[PDB]
Amino acid sequence: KETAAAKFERQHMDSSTSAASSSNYCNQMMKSRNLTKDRCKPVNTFVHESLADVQAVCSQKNVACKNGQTNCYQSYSTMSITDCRETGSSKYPNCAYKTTQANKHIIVACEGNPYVPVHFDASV
Amino acid sequence: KETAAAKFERQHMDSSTSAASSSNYCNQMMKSRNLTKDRCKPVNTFVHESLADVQAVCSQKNVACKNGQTNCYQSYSTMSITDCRETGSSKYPNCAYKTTQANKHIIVACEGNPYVPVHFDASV
Repeated sequence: KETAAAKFERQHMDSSTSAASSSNYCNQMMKSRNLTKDRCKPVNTFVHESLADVQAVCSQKNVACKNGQTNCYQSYSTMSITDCRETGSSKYPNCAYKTTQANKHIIVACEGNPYVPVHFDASV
Repeated sequence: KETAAAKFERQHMDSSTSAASSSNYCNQMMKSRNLTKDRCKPVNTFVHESLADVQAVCSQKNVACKNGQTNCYQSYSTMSITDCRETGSSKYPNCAYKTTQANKHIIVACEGNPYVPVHFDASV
């Protein structure tokens, strides 16, 4: 079992590239980050900034999460991100994803000591 | 009680302006669209395009919703939107919102005949 922080890293962090490298980026990343094992994870965002910069969001703008929790934080600056969403004829175990690159603020829920991201809520 | 389509219009449509008019836009709009009556709605997005253009998204890119439903659609083009999120010392009945303007693709769930938006899923 993963810690919540490590799960966030596995699902949402890609500091190895400044942006999605091709239209196949999501197909590749959803598979290699183990998000297509038991089901096709329907929606998932990757962040192309340093882990330090993403962790730093937990000390930025405190805002509500979509579910009403009060431990969400919005990045002061925009960040390079990639949205991955099931599309076309995606059907487990043949998952297929649309890759959409953007530059947006991210909103994450933070927990723990150290206080780090544990859930990706949205991007603006 | 509202139809799902009318609720979407009340919560998410603002064709009267090309973008949020001030930092107080969300405070004003969340109140006047009756989203602060029983609770402070934590998060809500307004779309500044014509109703026709937003309805048209139901005939655009079919993608998964965050919850795994298959009736979501992503706009081919970006749209002017405003994200409203509770912030600071927001506490019912004294709701307070952060206003964040952006240009992004929208993702909506569609239902019915006519097939129209009934839920705002996310923006990319």
